[PDB]
Amino acid sequence: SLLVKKYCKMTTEEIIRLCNDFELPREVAYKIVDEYNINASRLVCPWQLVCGLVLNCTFIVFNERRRKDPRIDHFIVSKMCSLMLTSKVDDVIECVKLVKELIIGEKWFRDLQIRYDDFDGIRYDEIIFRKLGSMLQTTNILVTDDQYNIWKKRIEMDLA
DNA sequence: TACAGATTTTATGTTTAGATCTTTTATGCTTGCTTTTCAAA
Repeated sequence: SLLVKKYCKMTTEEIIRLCNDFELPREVAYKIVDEYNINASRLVCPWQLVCGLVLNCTFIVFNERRRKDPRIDHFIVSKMCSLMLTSKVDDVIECVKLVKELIIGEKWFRDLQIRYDDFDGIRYDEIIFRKLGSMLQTTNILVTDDQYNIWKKRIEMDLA
């Protein structure tokens, strides 16, 4: 288990290797590098911080693919347990929640949230009406128009 | 204007809501010594 190993040694090359197996953009990868570098002397297990950083960035960058396909959300963490050498998935989401405290309110995290238009899993135009307590907020008990359209196209493909 | 009746004026008592100051006690800061877990060899 890579999350158990205390005071371990790592370089930026391993960080780029982890960030290139998730196909993140390069600026986000160097911001992950800088975020590890400004905390590197004070982590009991730096792989905990790195795991939370890449998981929180890969939730944000592919928010549209996660919206149109939830199984990607069941893929990515299921892939990353293969890289942290852990069988249970609870420590990975614990890493996500523990790192989430340390980067919320940071300027680059907020700019990433703005430019991908992703604030805790939804766009601004939905979160403003859930914050206002609107009765007309787009609740999710039906399916969206894009999901309905791609499902209708897929079922018309498999009909003939 | 005459006068009964209503309202005001002046005068005081009853009860509650709150302000200020005094006395005693809690509380936090400082400084010097002692124990204890965790980062590193």
